[PDB]
Amino acid sequence: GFSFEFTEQQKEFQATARKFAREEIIPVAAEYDKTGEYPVPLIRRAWELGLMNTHIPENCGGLGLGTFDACLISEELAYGCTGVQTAIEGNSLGQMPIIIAGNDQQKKKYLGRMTEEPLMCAYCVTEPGAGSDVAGIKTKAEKKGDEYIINGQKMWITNGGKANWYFLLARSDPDPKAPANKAFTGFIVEADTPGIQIGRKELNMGQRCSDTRGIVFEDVKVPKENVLIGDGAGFKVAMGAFDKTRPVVAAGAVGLAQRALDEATKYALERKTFGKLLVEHQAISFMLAEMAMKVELARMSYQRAAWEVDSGRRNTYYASIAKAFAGDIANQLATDAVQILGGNGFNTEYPVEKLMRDAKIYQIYEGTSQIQRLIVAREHIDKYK
Amino acid sequence: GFSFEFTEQQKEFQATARKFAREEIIPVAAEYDKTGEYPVPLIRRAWELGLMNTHIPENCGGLGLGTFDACLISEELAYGCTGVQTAIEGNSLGQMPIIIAGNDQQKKKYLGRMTEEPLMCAYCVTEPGAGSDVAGIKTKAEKKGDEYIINGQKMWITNGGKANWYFLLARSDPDPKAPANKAFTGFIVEADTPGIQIGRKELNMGQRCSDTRGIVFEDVKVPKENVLIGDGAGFKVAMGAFDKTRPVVAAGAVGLAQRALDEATKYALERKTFGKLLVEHQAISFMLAEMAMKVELARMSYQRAAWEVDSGRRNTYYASIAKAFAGDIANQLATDAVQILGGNGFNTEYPVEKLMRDAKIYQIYEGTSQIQRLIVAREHIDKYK
Amino acid sequence: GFSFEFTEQQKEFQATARKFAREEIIPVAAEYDKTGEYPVPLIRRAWELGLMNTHIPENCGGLGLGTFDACLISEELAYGCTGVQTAIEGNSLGQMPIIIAGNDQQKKKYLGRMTEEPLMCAYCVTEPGAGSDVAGIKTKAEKKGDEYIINGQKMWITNGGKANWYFLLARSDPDPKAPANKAFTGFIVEADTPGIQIGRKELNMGQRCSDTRGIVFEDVKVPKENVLIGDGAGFKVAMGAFDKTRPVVAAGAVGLAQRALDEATKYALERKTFGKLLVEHQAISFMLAEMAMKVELARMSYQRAAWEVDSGRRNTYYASIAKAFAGDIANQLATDAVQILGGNGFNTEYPVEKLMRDAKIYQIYEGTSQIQRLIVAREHIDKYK
Amino acid sequence: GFSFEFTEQQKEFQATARKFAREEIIPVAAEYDKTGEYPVPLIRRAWELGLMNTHIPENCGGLGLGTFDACLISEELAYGCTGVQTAIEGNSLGQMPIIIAGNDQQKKKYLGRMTEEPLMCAYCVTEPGAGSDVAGIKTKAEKKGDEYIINGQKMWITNGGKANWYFLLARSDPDPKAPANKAFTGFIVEADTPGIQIGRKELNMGQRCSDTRGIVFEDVKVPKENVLIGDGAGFKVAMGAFDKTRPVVAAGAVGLAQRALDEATKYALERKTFGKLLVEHQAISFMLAEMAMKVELARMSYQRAAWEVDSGRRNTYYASIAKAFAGDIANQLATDAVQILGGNGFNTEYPVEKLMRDAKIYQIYEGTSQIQRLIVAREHIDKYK
Ligand SMILES: Cc1cc2nc3c(=O)[nH]c(=O)nc-3n(C[C@H](O)[C@H](O)[C@H](O)COP(=O)(O)OP(=O)(O)OC[C@H]3O[C@@H](n4cnc5c(N)ncnc54)[C@H](O)[C@@H]3O)c2cc1C
Ligand SMILES: Cc1cc2nc3c(=O)[nH]c(=O)nc-3n(C[C@H](O)[C@H](O)[C@H](O)COP(=O)(O)OP(=O)(O)OC[C@H]3O[C@@H](n4cnc5c(N)ncnc54)[C@H](O)[C@@H]3O)c2cc1C
Ligand SMILES: Cc1cc2nc3c(=O)[nH]c(=O)nc-3n(C[C@H](O)[C@H](O)[C@H](O)COP(=O)(O)OP(=O)(O)OC[C@H]3O[C@@H](n4cnc5c(N)ncnc54)[C@H](O)[C@@H]3O)c2cc1C
Ligand SMILES: Cc1cc2nc3c(=O)[nH]c(=O)nc-3n(C[C@H](O)[C@H](O)[C@H](O)COP(=O)(O)OP(=O)(O)OC[C@H]3O[C@@H](n4cnc5c(N)ncnc54)[C@H](O)[C@@H]3O)c2cc1C
Repeated sequence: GFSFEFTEQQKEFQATARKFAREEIIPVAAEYDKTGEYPVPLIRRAWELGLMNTHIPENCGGLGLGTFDACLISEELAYGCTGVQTAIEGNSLGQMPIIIAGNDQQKKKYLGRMTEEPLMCAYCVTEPGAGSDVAGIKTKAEKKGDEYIINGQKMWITNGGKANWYFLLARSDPDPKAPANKAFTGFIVEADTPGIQIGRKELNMGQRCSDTRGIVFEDVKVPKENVLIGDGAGFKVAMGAFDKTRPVVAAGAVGLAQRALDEATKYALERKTFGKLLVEHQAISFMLAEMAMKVELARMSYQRAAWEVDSGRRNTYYASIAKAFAGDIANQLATDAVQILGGNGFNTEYPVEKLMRDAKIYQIYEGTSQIQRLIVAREHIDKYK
Repeated sequence: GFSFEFTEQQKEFQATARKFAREEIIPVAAEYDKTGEYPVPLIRRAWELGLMNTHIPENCGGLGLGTFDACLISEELAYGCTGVQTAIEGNSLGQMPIIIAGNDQQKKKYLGRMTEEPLMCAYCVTEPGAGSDVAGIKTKAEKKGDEYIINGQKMWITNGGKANWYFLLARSDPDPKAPANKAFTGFIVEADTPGIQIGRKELNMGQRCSDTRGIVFEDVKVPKENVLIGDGAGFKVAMGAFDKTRPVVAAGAVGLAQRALDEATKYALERKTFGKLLVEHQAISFMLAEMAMKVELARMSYQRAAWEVDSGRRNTYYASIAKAFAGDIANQLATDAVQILGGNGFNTEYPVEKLMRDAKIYQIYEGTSQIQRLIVAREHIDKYK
Repeated sequence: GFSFEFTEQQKEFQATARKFAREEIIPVAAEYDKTGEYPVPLIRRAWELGLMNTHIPENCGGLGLGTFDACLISEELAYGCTGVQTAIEGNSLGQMPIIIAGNDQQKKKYLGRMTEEPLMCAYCVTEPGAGSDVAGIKTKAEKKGDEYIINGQKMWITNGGKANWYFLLARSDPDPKAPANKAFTGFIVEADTPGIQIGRKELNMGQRCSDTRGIVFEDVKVPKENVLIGDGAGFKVAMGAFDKTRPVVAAGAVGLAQRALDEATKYALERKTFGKLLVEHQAISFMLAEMAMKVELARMSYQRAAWEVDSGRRNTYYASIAKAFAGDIANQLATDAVQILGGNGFNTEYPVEKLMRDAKIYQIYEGTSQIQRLIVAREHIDKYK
Repeated sequence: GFSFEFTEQQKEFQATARKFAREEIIPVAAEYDKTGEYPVPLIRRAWELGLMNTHIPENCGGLGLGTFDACLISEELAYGCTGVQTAIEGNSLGQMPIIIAGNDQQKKKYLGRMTEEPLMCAYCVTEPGAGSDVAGIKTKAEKKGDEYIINGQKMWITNGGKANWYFLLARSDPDPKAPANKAFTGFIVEADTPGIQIGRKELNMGQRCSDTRGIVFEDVKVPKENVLIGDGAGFKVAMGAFDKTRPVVAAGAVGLAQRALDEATKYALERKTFGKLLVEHQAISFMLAEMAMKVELARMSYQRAAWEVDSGRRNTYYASIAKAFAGDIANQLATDAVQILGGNGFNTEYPVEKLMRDAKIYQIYEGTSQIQRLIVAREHIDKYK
């Protein structure tokens, strides 16, 4: 029957993640955000505690955890800080295509190294000319004997300057009229290959401690063995990685919203205006109640999506619902929390403004809200045929 | 661990409820709403199928089902029609205080009769002067020997003119300064007792097939044996019945929203404007996607509340969250569905306008949205102490 | 410079309209809505006071008032009742094409009769197959000598069963690929012409005292003199009547919202819950403040649109903005007012539920909200070319 | 009658302000925001063009413009940059109490200096312990012979480190039970007086080019001639300055929203996704239409408030409505504009993220949204007595 109770192992994972977050990430998150420095010690500590690369199977040396455990761990880490959590989950996002569409040789070679030492990997799909239209990318992969020549440029690549290897999606079919199901090929490109020109670090409004760079490929030689299932099969692999990665980003948004709610409540429990405690004004109490409702609903949505994908079904409908709702409620919670603190909320010495700046990408990256609504509408309509 | 899978018995209950609803209630719901007639045959059929009085324990002849099964059955029935579902759930709402705070004699006497024949019961708490302020009622219960003399009037009583017996909450303590925890007493009052004057049927905007009447009590003699746990214990019983009844009304709102979404989608799949199908306009598709998201979130919320109360914990926080969110999304879905059908939506020969009229009470009765937000804020604040 | 002060004549018109509304329409509006009877005495009284057919020029015997005065009068009448105001403004809506695109003979013949006696006219454009897509109508007008043969059916015609003559828009060009600018012709069709089959009165959710019927045309002979500017010029006339009619319906929505706000405030000033006046709870006060803000903004928007059209400019942008915003805020205000009254709000003996039922058409008829947003987006984009 | 047409002088002022903004402020606004430097050259240029200190009467050497002209100028400047506009309007905010409650000597002495050279003034009311509760300030002013000794600290003072003199509000009455109407006194305190300790520059989320500092007063001697109307009259002066200053900040929010809308539209007119221009997707077009509607409504609201105060009436109701609505729509427009640009919107090399960061204070300073709703509710309720 229905159940909303964690297992003992999941409880242990949640306790470890919460302890690590609230005892390591929080004391230094503000400094890392202010300086924009890459949190190498925090990433190493997360790797040591087994909070990173959770999806790697036990055969390759990983823990082989499901998406539910990854979601709860990512929620705790995002409660810690969203930039650090994004940097950590970039590894899982890059690894997912290799895990789901890789043979034994590729899996061992490109995941045992991740298990042995705290390395990083990226997910190079987005281009300057097409970010939402995945079929609109123009990076070309030309086959030359036993190698592929890749030319093009990618933009907004998380861990672009820190990754050990990249998952690259390029258009193998030169025919513009070729269908998207047979035109794109996935590759495993090492970061040290000649011809890769990593661009400057991009400065963003939020999550300033994470590394986001543009990458330019110029006559990069990729061996034939570093190809996925085959030519023209890249698009399906890229689209199938989303079904397992979207609940994680939804969980991160939920954790950010939970942090904002905690800060707002803790501030409202001590501030006094008009001779009464700030929580004794009905407007503030109703605001807090609505924030709590949104947080609980978003958490339930992402947990449902994670359980759905973990059970072997397709969770595109639930994953899109959870991602969209979490992205919206994260921004709403962040702005409400900034409103609650008043003038101190607008100041940079209080955590709420950082959360407000960080919450914006959850409506942009990993599929914008409009794309999520498109997917939800398509699935809903298909349910009526 | 977490699970979102029904049991086989729950699947059978859901199948029976859906079949009964969509094959009996729907063909006659419009006529019953238009004429305002009490749906006696539908209530009898629901009683025959075991879809009514589900909370009665097996000792008294009932099925002894949990609130989860009641919630799913009520969702299916509300998909059928909200007026019929409200009339059916009035029995459970009236019976809940007797089930949770009744001795063997009272339980047998006042529940075996419900099991044997399709009788009805009501829940008389609300007064013309105080509906939300439960502590503000002024019906007085004066003890005279081995009987209680009750004087006062109640307003907005579901099944007021059809109930076999009433659950009455009256203020036993005449001291105005007495605390609410020791001032109110619950009673089991039969409908045939002299001194009970049932008023005229009230005409409402929606759910016009349900019976809602005001009741006037004038020197009604109630035997001492028809009293609950004791004098001054009525308030806690009344407040504890809510923890088990609110998920049911939330499920009813969810079912109404699901009906509205189904009607809107089915209409949008055939209507053509500007040379394209009505679902091919991005505005309509986004509207449908948001409606589906709201429906799924509300369903998950009420299911979580039902599971929480079924596990022995206190679910006031989750029940209030589910009730508030379902009440809001029901009205939003109803008005969006009326918008989708255009001019035909405003007409009375299409089901959407009836749903829009019916959806309003879910933000009013069984605790208004403001009271739900008050409860949610109180629980959230208590979680931080 | 800028000014927000009425003229003395406009103040006199507003005073007369408010007095007539609040002393005649309100005492009988509930009865007319409940019985669905056509308010003939109220229409006659409005005609006697000069509150109807305001756009007729002084040459034809009318008052020759601008759209600003019509807007304020319609706002007062809609504060009285929306059904009566809709029945009254149907005359102006039907007459506007004749006023703006009629020669002296047609204007005299078909407006002097309106001036002399309280007659009615309708606006037959919408068809069962296309209501929003005006270019999608399929009523055909075939020229036969000095007459036009018209075949087709219209749906949702205000004053359909009471009009003395109709303004009919039909597709003269049989070529499906013909542009909309040269395919439709406008006609002045008398209601007594043989071949016109008025259908049954349609029953709607709100404004039940207004007459809305479907009309079937079967070989109706229209003389050549009853044609507007010429063949293929009907579409531009129909689209230009909107620029002068939309502010009036926006004003009606504003008046309905003002009525809802007045009822909610007057109820909240006497109701007491939890020992305090209902207006002393911050939630209720904030709700009332937001309602007042919305009412004021909508009033300013429609007044701006009326002034813009009265100054000789094109006000499509402002008219669409005002119509959309007023339509939204009317429904929001109505549902908030129903929420404020609590259980009494859901009852039919209080005016708020009638306002909630009536407010829905302002998001449907005279251009749905989606069409208004389309027009606003088109104008906004054109401003950037 | 009603009019929405500017005068020729107002058109000239608007043209000058728009030219200055879009040719001087925009090219350097990003650099000033990034470095946090005080825009001295821009302030000097605005002073030279007569765009600063507009409220000073012609007797003291000012232009003697009404609040309408100040509102339009501030809207243009805020379209330029919100930080520069805030720095400029700080002078008007500080000067307003002196203008409305100053004798000839004080007006000449403390406004002729502003006219002669580009000096700055501040408005010191807010304290660390009470920002919204103006009656809750605790800065004490003790009279000692012909001087006042002032002790206390102020927080969030615009132009705190750059002002030539301050308007200080202090509690003269030491009795805690004294009414607010007779307990506070206003002072004109020069910035060079010994005992004034200007704190460090505060770092905020947005408007980082404006100077906001905390000020500590320690035994500051203020001569008796630098007092306003008298002891206990400070509170009314402070509350009356709001009626003339709130429309200006509302206009600034409107200008920021207009800038966001312009950027979003200009980007959407060139970006192509899924083979179509980004403005050809109905979701984006509807978003733009709603943004334009909000901008127009907010502009009309603030213009109405400015005209109302310029006509000699009290505009507290309209000023609060305009301030609240403009503050809300500014944030909504900013976040929608960031959403439209997608990934580029989150980057710091595009203007939208700066607007999103800047828009937050319009819901915080000069009266938070909750205080505005309180004022609107109070005025609305008083209208019904
Ligand atoms: C901090 C950050 C980190 C990132 N990390 C990664 C990473 O690791 N890997 C990676 O591959 N990418 C990454 N990205 C890129 C991200 O995935 C894309 O930028 C995002 O999916 C949208 O890209 P875009 O701005 O080009 O969208 P655009 O298409 O340029 O946006 C246009 C706007 O219109 C909307 N829109 C577009 N098409 C439609 C339509 N058909 N209907 C309706 N609305 C529509 C969009 O929602 C958007 O608001 C990152 C981006 C950021 C900001
Ligand atoms: C169709 C129908 C069936 C019903 N059936 C039953 C039944 O079977 N049994 C039964 O006992 N009752 C029944 N009721 C009554 C219902 O439970 C109450 O009417 C409802 O709880 C609110 O009653 P009220 O209108 O008196 O609320 P009021 O208190 O009169 O409403 C005042 C308004 O202010 C708000 N408000 C009140 N107090 C506060 C506060 N402190 N803070 C903020 N906002 C506040 C409320 O939300 C409401 O909008 C029924 C009502 C209806 C319409
Ligand atoms: C009470 C009443 C009185 C009326 N009186 C009159 C009258 O006097 N004269 C008259 O001519 N008509 C009248 N009408 C009809 C009215 O003008 C039309 O019904 C209305 O414009 C919409 O008609 P529809 O339902 O066919 O719209 P539909 O097009 O059938 O509605 C489809 C739905 O999709 C939306 N939609 C449609 N096209 C698009 C698009 N391209 N993009 C996005 N969304 C879209 C619509 O907003 C709507 O929600 C009346 C209607 C009513 C209810
Ligand atoms: C950039 C900036 C510049 C500023 N410049 C100036 C300046 O030049 N001069 C000046 O005097 N001040 C200035 N201020 C201060 C500003 O005026 C105040 O900070 C603001 O009015 C609110 O202050 P607060 O944070 O103390 O509000 P708080 O009262 O501490 O905020 C508490 C929260 O609860 C809400 N709240 C409070 N009371 C109630 C109630 N009764 N009911 C409901 N909700 C309530 C508030 O809206 C807020 O969200 C500036 C502030 C900033 C950020």
